[PDB]
Amino acid sequence: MVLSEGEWQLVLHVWAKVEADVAGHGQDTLIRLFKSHPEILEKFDGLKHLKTEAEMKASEDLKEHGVTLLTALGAILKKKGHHEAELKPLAQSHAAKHKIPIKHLEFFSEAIIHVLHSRHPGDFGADAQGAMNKALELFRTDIAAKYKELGYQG
Ligand code: HEM
Repeated sequence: MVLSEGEWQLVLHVWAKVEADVAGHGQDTLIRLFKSHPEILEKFDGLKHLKTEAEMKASEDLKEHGVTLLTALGAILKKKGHHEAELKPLAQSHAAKHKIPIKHLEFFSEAIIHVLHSRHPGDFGADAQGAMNKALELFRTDIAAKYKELGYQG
């Protein structure tokens, strides 16, 4: 699967809205993800004690995790599929002690898509929704192949 130049443009146009406030988008995304999938919070050794939305919003560690995640994802998206160099260390990091199943990356993808619908509907119409679905699917497909190269089936 590939994305066209037009699909990439839609993806990066809505991503520019995320970049206007990376930390806030990261908090919204992670809080949504952890409420929807408490098992995923267990994969973050330093965050797993957090329970209430106010406590999660107060956590500097959670905020930093959201910035790390979204900054790395933005760099990957701006590679427009030519992301082998970025995905290889990311696969390794996610295949250390806490293996991150592909399904958790899919749940993450659902969370960021929800945040985009909620925050930026004017820049997240039908065509942009389709393109973002495909961009995150491509990321997950290619990560899965890099997992396998390292001996992790995902
Ligand atoms: C459900 C989703 C995810 C979980 C549970 C998760 C979990 C983790 C964990 C446990 C590590 C630590 C490895 C270590 O301790 O050395 C890590 C590292 C990292 N992850 Fe994720 N991750 C997720 C999604 C993502 C995504 C989507 C991205 C970017 C596209 C990302 C970017 C990074 C980066 C850059 C690092 C290395 C920097 C650091 O250690 O803070 N993560 N992740």
